[PDB]
Amino acid sequence: RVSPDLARARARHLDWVHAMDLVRGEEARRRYEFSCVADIGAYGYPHATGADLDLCVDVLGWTFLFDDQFDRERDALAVCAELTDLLWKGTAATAASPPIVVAFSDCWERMRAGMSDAWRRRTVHEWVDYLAGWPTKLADRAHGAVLDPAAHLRARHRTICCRPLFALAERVGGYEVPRRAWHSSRLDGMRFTTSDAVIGMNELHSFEKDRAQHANLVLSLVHHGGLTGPEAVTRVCDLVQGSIESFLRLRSGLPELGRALGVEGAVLDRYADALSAFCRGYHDWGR
Amino acid sequence: FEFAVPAPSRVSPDLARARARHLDWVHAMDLVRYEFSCVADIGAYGYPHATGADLDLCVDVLGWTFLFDDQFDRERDALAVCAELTDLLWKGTATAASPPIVVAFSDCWERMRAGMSDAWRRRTVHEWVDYLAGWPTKLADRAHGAVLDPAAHLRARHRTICCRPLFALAERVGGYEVPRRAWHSSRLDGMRFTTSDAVIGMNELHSFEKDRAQGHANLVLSLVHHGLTGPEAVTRVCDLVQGSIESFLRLRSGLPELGRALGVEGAVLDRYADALSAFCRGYHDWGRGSRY
Ligand SMILES: CC(C)=CCC/C(C)=C(\F)COP(=O)(O)OP(=O)(O)O
Ligand SMILES: [Cl-]
Ligand SMILES: [Cl-]
Ligand SMILES: [Mg+2]
Repeated sequence: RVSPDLARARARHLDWVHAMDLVRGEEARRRYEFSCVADIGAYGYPHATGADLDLCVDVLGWTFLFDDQFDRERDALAVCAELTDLLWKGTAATAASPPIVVAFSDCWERMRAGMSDAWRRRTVHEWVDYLAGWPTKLADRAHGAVLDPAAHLRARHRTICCRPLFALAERVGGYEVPRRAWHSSRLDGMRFTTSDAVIGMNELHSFEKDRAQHANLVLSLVHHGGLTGPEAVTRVCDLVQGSIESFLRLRSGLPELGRALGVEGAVLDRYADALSAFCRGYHDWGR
Repeated sequence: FEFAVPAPSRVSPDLARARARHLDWVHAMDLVRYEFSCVADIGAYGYPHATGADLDLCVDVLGWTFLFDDQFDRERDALAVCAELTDLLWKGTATAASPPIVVAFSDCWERMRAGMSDAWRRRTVHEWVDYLAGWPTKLADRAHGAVLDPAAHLRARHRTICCRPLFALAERVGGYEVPRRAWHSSRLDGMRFTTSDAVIGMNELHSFEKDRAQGHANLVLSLVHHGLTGPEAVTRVCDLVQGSIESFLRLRSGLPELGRALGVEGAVLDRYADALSAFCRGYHDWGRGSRY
């Protein structure tokens, strides 16, 4: 599925990256439009329309443009610190703030609107835990060692940015998963297995680019597992397929979770639908 | 059950004074309204070179984590405490209205952050807050009552065991900060992770009989349920601990190259590695000797 409001949202988002001074110039605008990053929000949140869809598109595009920064290391680290302070303390973007910070704040003021203090606290923490992965990326690049597969995955569970994007699904879907359910290992496991699937797919999409330039799960498996490329790729495919099977087993336990905790079944089913829609959306967009 | 942790058995020589002071501190903090548990000793095992006020801080922080844990074993109160501590850490601010567990944490944190750089404070704040994040999960899972699968149990434990803030504490009381470019590397993060895995695994074995008797979560029990016989599950957990120690040592053998690649002095990396190993060995020796 794709949101029916994509055409308007795409054109608006291309103006927004220009207005935020993130994508400057005819060549950069064309490159950015060709990348179809301006569309993923409509695949990952296929029921969002209007301003909700704009927020999804802007946030997704922001994460791509943030990622582009690292590929001027002190500048990127300075951004991580300014964003951390904005999230932790509510410090405002200023005229001296770089475009990437101004644009994040523009997204975040919309994303936190209408959400409870509890949701804001857990979502702030997820944003900052995503930011915590980027110093690691820079340090690992400077080190130059091939990460072992498990260490690569621990790092990517931060930089892939799934958990803030799952929080965004609540914000645009119009609900908050009740606290007693959201913190359960059953739902955290659904977040974790969805993230594993998305990471695995992304590692395969990114393989050739990463090898030409960066860390990649396939390369780590070759180096540390003594696997051939084909064998390592099979291992990643098995990770994705096993993560989907695990997600489905957990999802079949949501009625019992609802009964045990006194939580309405509808909100649990809706949240699980959002996680699977994000995964399916990234998969379809990536093809 | 004994494991070949790569650090010698040692205890701080200042344990006697530190223990008696800590019991006075928990009373003055109005936390105990505990001595017999011997929790007041782990700090001298986990930080065997600390003395004086440095050791007191270690003992107080460790004891605080056990007394915080006791809250869960008034759930709305515990969540309100997590929220207040999170805001205190994030915003850089305890007040007269704060409950005793918050006053006591702030008492610890003001000593723990003293003399440390803004960079260290930022990463350590994040570690403290990630630990606070595990307790809503512990309360939710208790209310749910389902047997966690082994991987989910370990993911939850990696927050609540409180190893990462305690590794940061080793820098504070040791007198050094690992340079930023090395601290954030996956090489050192992997040494933190494998140390934590080993401590978790040892604790699951130490606690097995109690957890099963009292019907609480335990990795061995999760493996029986979702996997194994009792003995097979115990062997699996022992293999986890030994594999984590072996992985830590393989990572440690790369510290000279890390130091050369990053322009970081070899001495501070070895000192950090020794602190992680001393913590693991300290927990090993302490846990092997009444709580369980
Ligand atoms: C939204 C999710 C779940 C995943 C996307 C992860 C990102 C930001 C990339 F793979 C960057 O892709 P890109 O084509 O921009 O690669 P380069 O920036 O290296 O050219
Ligand atoms: Cl609730
Ligand atoms: Cl540095
Ligand atoms: Mg890009």
